[PDB]
Amino acid sequence: SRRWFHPNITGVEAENLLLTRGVDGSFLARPSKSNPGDFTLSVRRNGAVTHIKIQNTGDYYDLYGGEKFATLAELVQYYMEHQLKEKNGDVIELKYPLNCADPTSERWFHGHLSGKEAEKLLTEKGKHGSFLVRESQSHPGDFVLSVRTGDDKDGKSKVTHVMIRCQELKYDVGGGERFDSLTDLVEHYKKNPMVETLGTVLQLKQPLNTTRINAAEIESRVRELSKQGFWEEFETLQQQECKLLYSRKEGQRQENKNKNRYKNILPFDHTRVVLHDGDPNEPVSDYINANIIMPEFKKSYIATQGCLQNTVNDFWRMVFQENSRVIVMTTKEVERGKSKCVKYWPDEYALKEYGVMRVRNVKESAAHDYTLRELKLSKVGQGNTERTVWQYHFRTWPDHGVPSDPGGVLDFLEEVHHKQESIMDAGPVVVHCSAGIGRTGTFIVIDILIDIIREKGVDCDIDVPKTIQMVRSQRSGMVQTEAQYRFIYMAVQHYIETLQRR
Ligand SMILES: N[C@@H]1C[C@H]2CC[C@@H](C1)N2c1cnc2c(-c3cccc(Cl)c3Cl)c[nH]c2c1
Repeated sequence: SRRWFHPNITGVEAENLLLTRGVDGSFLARPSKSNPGDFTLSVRRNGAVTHIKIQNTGDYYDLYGGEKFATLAELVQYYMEHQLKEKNGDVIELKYPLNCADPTSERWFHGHLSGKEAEKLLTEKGKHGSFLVRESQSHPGDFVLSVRTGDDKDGKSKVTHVMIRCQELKYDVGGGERFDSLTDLVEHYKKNPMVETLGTVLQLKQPLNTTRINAAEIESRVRELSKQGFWEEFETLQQQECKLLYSRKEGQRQENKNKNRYKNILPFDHTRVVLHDGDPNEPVSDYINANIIMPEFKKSYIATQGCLQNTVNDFWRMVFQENSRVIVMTTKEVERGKSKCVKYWPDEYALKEYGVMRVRNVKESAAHDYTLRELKLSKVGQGNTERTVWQYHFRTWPDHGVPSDPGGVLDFLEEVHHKQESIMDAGPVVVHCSAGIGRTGTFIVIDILIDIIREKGVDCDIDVPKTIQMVRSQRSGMVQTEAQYRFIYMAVQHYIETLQRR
């Protein structure tokens, strides 16, 4: 599904792969592994190889001479069904993904790991059908598939080790088919499980979970990941984004095209915020580029983009309808001279109408990292509909990368949390600006994780990539970069430490 991404290939290796194993229309994507959030799309055309840069500074994937995308999988899906051009404007066709054989980004691949370590991990964390593949230590170059089976409710469970031989670049389990990569082998024995002579089915149901940690042991995990293990954990997460190609048909409708900041960054249909009670004289009045984010799908969120001038009225309709009482903005109005979050609220002490909605800005309060605006929102003609909406505008996030210290983000989220908790029956917290996926995804995930710790204490389990994958199933590409990924771990660590300091 995403075998076209090669995490460990060089540019020359990419050319040699396309020229020797590809044809015209063959393509792959790869990182620039030194430089953060640089990728290359390498494409064979007329017997030569073109390299197209994709940049991600934290907000979206920006394909040079193309469009902006929420994930590389959504990028590849878009051009494999459509549009891509060179500097000189010639069409570059993405026809044939050139598949990677490298197992390092697979959830089940542990690399160097002994049989006793694999048994201990499968014993402590595994259940029936949990498996992993590890390098062989007795027969170098070969591999071992280790699988737990049993009763998950004293000998009722066991671990089986199946030897995987590598013989001339192909892989086998001692007989039958010979596979071009470990992934093909694992996929085959996932669909067609091995059976032991005496009948046990070696069911490959789920990879062994290695990312769930006790929150108390965050500092140790961050230490191991900083030896660089954050990269591999992040790329293993990125590999699974091909499971999240959910439909975005509503956002693609002609009537909704100009309601999106970027034409291809769109809300999933199954989680989009549907706007009711619109003008009956607008044919399509139900659409905003926003998704409900419900953790492990009390506190929920709406993740959305910065307004366009023609969606400000819809944004207020959304806040009103959903009963939201707290807004987080993740960008300044302008960064690098470019509009990142258009002003949609009145000046301090002023009152404005935004279609059927009326907003008063009661008071602004400046703090070091943010500005708070106390807004009163009501429906025109209906005085008794008024409610206070507290807008927390984060203003110190750097123009590129992530904050060097998570303290400001954490203090801000602590205040936002208490505000939300103080208001009976407050609806979801709105988090937005830019495309509403990078910084927005980062703030939401931190907030989710820190809320578990706040209620359960240091002695509770957290799983950073599993949480992110759960949020990415509700809006495309929530958490854009490895720098934001590492920043989430750092924020959880700093939160745990400040709570041990008190
Ligand atoms: N290649 C390896 C990278 C390290 C080291 C061993 C193992 C595999 N390990 C790992 C395992 N699992 C994940 C996940 C993940 C966890 C829950 C749900 C989903 Cl969908 C995902 Cl992708 C993200 N990163 C991981 C890294």
